[PDB]
Amino acid sequence: KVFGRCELAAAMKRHGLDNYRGYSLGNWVCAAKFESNFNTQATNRNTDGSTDYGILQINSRWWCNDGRTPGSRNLCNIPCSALLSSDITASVNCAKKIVSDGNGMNAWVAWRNRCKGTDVQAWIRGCRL
Ligand SMILES: [Ca+2]
Repeated sequence: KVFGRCELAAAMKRHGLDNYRGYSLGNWVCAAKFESNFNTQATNRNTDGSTDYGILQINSRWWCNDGRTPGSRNLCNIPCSALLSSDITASVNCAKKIVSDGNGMNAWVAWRNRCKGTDVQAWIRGCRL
């Protein structure tokens, strides 16, 4: 499914993401656009053989079982496939757990490099939230 900016924003808000662990909605939309361009199916390798899945590019090295990732754990006790459905719910649940890992949203390379410390609310905006 490829979301537009606002569609995902409402979706993320509906799912409880504006200010989950103090991260406003704009943070969650920002990071998705740069992790996955809002493509719920987006997948990417990682140089270590792990794989990033879904709207927030959630990594099989730790967080989901894709059955083919060396030194990997399945901390969200979910198959990486579940992060790809047009339903963002699996992705949101794992990322709620990921952000409470104590690293916060720095879990997301793109959020840290391209969202952190910017006016993130410019991502929701003009959106019928
Ligand atoms: Ca934090």
